[PDB]
Amino acid sequence: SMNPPPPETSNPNKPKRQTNQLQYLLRVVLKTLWKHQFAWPFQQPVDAVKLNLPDYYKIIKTPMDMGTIKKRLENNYYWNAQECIQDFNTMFTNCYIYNKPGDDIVLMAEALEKLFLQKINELPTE
Ligand SMILES: CCc1cc2c(s1)-[n+]1c(n[nH]c1C)CN=C2c1ccccc1Cl
Repeated sequence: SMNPPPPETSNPNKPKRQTNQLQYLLRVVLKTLWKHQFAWPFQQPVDAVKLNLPDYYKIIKTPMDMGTIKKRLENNYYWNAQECIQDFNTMFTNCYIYNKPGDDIVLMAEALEKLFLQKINELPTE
């Protein structure tokens, strides 16, 4: 088994901005999820070798994680909040796609997602 390369967090010819909605995604939306007791599986790319989950990346073709999302926010990778919000949703969705209802990991994802939804509710106007 092998892990793929992680998602890129740097791309010089990608257009970037530092919008207030994007400043908010880092300061409220990501920093809220990051500190949570259930954040740890989501803090780095899934290591399918360490976990002995050789199927992971045969199933999940758009991996995403908060380690990547954090690096993207810090390295001003994004153009808009919707690109960043899409990364969060991809992260949650991947978890639900790969894992069975009632798995501990799904309960963890579901806790974080509740907060995530609660924070994006008060995303400022651009
Ligand atoms: C940090 C190490 C990880 C463990 C797990 C990770 S990532 N995971 C998986 N699917 N999506 C994500 C993210 C596979 N299940 C787990 C996992 C999490 C909690 C308890 C047990 C497991 Cl087995």
